[PDB]
Amino acid sequence: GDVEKGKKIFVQKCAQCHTVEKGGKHKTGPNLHGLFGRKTGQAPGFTYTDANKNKGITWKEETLMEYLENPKKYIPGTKMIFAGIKKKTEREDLIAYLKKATNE
Ligand code: HEC
Repeated sequence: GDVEKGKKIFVQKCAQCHTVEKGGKHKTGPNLHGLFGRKTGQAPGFTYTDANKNKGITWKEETLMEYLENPKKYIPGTKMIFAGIKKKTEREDLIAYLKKATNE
């Protein structure tokens, strides 16, 4: 995936509710810094749904690929109200951007 195409998708579709920077603020949704290799629902200082807390999978390329296609199907009862990214290549580009941006 292309990091530069990923940034653009992030700004257009995710930045409304999320920051990526170290120490960045919680908005509607949690700051995503350090996401990769962490379990679901682990950002300090954010109140998650029990569904997001208990899903019990590790965020990596494979799990983000499935989640971003249909967030409500993957985590039923999530309060992330977002339709998903249907195109595999848009998901790949976004995940490449997140993998860089969420550890600086
Ligand atoms: C608001 C309208 C949001 C948009 C647009 C996006 N997200 Fe979100 N996201 C939001 C909330 C309220 C939550 C918490 C959900 C809960 O049930 O508690 C989330 C959660 C995530 C997560 C999980 C984080 C974790 O620590 O487990 C991820 C990985 C995530 N969101 C990513 C994401 C991306 C990449 C977005 C654009 C494609 C996106 N979100 C949009 C709120 C909102």
